[PDB]
Amino acid sequence: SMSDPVSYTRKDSIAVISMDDGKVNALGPAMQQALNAAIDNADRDDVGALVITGNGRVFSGGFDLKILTSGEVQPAIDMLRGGFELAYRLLSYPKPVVMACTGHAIAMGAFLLSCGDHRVAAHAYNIQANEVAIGMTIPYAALEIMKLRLTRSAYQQATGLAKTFFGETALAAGFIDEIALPEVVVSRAEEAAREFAGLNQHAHAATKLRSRADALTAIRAGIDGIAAEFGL
Amino acid sequence: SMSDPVSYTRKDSIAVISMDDGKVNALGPAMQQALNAAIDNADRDDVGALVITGNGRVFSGGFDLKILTSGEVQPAIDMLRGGFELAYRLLSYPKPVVMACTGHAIAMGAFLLSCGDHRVAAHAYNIQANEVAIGMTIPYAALEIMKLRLTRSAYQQATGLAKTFFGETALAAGFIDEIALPEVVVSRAEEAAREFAGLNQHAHAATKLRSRADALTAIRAGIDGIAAEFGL
Amino acid sequence: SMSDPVSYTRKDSIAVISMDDGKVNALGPAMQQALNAAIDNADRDDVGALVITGNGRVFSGGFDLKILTSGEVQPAIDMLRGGFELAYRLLSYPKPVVMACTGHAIAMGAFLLSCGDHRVAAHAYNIQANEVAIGMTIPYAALEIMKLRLTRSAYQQATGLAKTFFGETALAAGFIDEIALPEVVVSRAEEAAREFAGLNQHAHAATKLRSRADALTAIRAGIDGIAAEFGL
Ligand SMILES: C[C@H](O)CC(=O)SCCNC(=O)CCNC(=O)[C@H](O)C(C)(C)COP(=O)(O)OP(=O)(O)OC[C@H]1O[C@@H](n2cnc3c(N)ncnc32)[C@H](O)[C@@H]1OP(=O)(O)O
Ligand SMILES: C[C@H](O)CC(=O)SCCNC(=O)CCNC(=O)[C@H](O)C(C)(C)COP(=O)(O)OP(=O)(O)OC[C@H]1O[C@@H](n2cnc3c(N)ncnc32)[C@H](O)[C@@H]1OP(=O)(O)O
Ligand SMILES: C[C@H](O)CC(=O)SCCNC(=O)CCNC(=O)[C@H](O)C(C)(C)COP(=O)(O)OP(=O)(O)OC[C@H]1O[C@@H](n2cnc3c(N)ncnc32)[C@H](O)[C@@H]1OP(=O)(O)O
Repeated sequence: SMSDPVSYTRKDSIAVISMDDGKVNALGPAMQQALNAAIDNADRDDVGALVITGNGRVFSGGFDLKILTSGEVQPAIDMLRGGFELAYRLLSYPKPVVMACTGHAIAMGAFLLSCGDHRVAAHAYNIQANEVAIGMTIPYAALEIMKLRLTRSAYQQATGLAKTFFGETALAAGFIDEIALPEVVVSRAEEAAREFAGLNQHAHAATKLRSRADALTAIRAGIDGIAAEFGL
Repeated sequence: SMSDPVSYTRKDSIAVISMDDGKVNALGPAMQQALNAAIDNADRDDVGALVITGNGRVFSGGFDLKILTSGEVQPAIDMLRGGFELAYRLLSYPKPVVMACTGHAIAMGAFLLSCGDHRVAAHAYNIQANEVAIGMTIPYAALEIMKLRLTRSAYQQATGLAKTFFGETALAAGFIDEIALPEVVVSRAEEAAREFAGLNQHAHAATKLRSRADALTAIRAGIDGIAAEFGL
Repeated sequence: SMSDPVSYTRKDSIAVISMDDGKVNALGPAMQQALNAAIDNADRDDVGALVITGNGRVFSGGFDLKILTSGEVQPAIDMLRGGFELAYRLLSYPKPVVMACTGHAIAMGAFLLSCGDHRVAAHAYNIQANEVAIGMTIPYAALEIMKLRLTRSAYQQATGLAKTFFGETALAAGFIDEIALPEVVVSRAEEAAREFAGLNQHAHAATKLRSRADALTAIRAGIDGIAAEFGL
């Protein structure tokens, strides 16, 4: 529900964090707080791997449009910063993170999805940075998140042309790693997480950092300079 | 024709620039001048998007071989510089640029094609940097153009091995973004351009620059140091 | 055989170097020495292109596990250094290098494979950096080798998740360039090498260096600092 938008469930060697705000899983302050608290739970439980899911309608429609279009600049910037901080937290997470993309993933929803080690979606789910289409220049933090995953040509189209990807085109582009039928997206993600929990955790954590260090530093710059994009 | 190699046609929200020198659309001085004048026209008309096409035989066979093999170094270097300047102009263009690859695109023809935001070709059209095959080391400006679009492994083969791509292999590699039947390549490119004209133009222009800044600077270096590759 | 693990055969414009230690072509000191001596032969014979093959069981199972798990640090580090030096030698080789991946390629076997200009494998052959799975953090030299060839998303999974690729997934990822049936892998590699020998050799050598300079420097750093990864 809107006031209780995240659930946390431990299943043996994994933890499953599910977003369902009863709508489109907007990544506002309350959702970010709930997600950070759920990841805190995973930290305390020292789980072997993390699964993050959306609901039956979407993975996430991205940042909360209401806060963005409210005329109040500061809450908007804090929300953006918190969202990209969460992305940074997941990208640098010391356990394997598997995303269960259970519906469309748009804008920050797509950026968030792109922070999983392994991403599972169904063929019919749209993944898109629609920012340019609706009149927003893509923040550097979001650009660097996408740049880490998208092929060179997909990165060009996804950004400048707000291109929509799905299924085989998303897989080819690097917006997802695996396609499954809608009814087994979550199950496949859990199965994958259980497998990755069998990897050596220390080598995994060290290796993923080595494979991402440059992007993490650029994302950090994008987070810290976010206000400056808007002249604040 | 050879003396009148470019046409410019405004269609509602787009402008269509067509190369047809009656042969292989060689990118010599007269062609570059005509293309720059056509883009000047688009600038004055402030169109929503640009389509650039070849003729029924090729997109372009690249730089004019006659000028290259004439024994006169300076016209050769000026032609190269002008060609890569045109590439830079298109890559940084503030409106969406759609390439209608209406036949083969070889060497500078392929480099030029790689400057469109969206590239449409038919399955049978060869796209190739044949430089290494014919005894030329690829200029840095051309390397950086390709590096921005080609997957890591395609970039290796396209350069060092002068590999030819087409259709599905070109799409996979990042030498094109869309495949269409020969008879609708131009129509599909126009349709795409009309769509992209509906994107927010300011966000598009800003975002494409952010997504290309490093490549643009490297291409600029390649242009400015072009003479130095040949010890001049 | 184990004591005579490499053969060198000149065929017209190419040389064929075949690994067969009677087992899994482990890249220990004796194998590295034999390979370097075979490449020395190719240097003296000034061949048009190089083909490197495995045996009927594998391309290579990577570094010699016995030396790695012997409790003696220095032979282990020398072996690693020599292996990555060989990789560097092949990546910077002035003639086209074609890999005939005649079976699985695991860990350094996969890193070695990734040093060919053109890589041919059969659909059933596994290619995997299994380091994270078995408890090793991937060395920087190996990371940079893979980074030069793998798509952005394949690079993430191949490293942090020790993902196994094969056939179409290897081709898509950039772990190979061509798939052939097992019985013609070597023949196809030879045919390709003969073709590449027809490229202009000077332009090939210059162009491949330009297309790899950054990676070569990073690999060199990884080689020279290899001891430092282990605090030596
Ligand atoms: C850099 C940063 O990313 C900056 C930005 O945020 S730029 C803005 C990017 N965000 C968007 O444009 C929003 C994306 N939303 C969507 O694409 C679609 O709504 C969707 C695919 C998620 C859902 O599609 P669809 O099922 O057709 O539902 P749709 O009719 O569009 O809207 C569903 C409801 O959710 C609301 N909603 C949708 N997305 C929302 C969001 N991000 N925040 C708040 N509310 C949202 C709608 O206003 C509508 O509300 P209502 O039922 O109470 O009227
Ligand atoms: C860094 C820079 O890129 C440096 C360089 O330019 S390196 C040189 C790269 N360019 C080339 O090698 C040229 C590429 N050309 C081609 O690949 C092929 O000609 C093509 C695919 C474009 C056309 O193929 P095809 O239809 O078989 O025509 P083909 O017989 O080759 O030649 C067509 C005619 O155009 C000419 N021509 C072809 N390409 C030309 C070019 N770039 N400039 C001038 N003339 C050219 C031919 O000489 C022939 O002329 P003719 O009819 O008057 O004799
Ligand atoms: C950074 C660096 O890469 C650091 C590292 O080396 S980390 C370690 C990475 N290496 C490995 O884990 C080894 C990889 N090996 C394999 O994956 C598999 O053995 C293989 C696919 C190559 C062969 O599989 P399979 O046919 O099932 O044979 P398998 O039963 O595993 O072993 C075959 C035999 O070769 C041995 N062997 C396998 N790989 C070996 C290696 N790299 N070195 C030495 N011996 C090896 C086995 O111990 C066994 O020996 P035996 O017949 O005398 O008992």
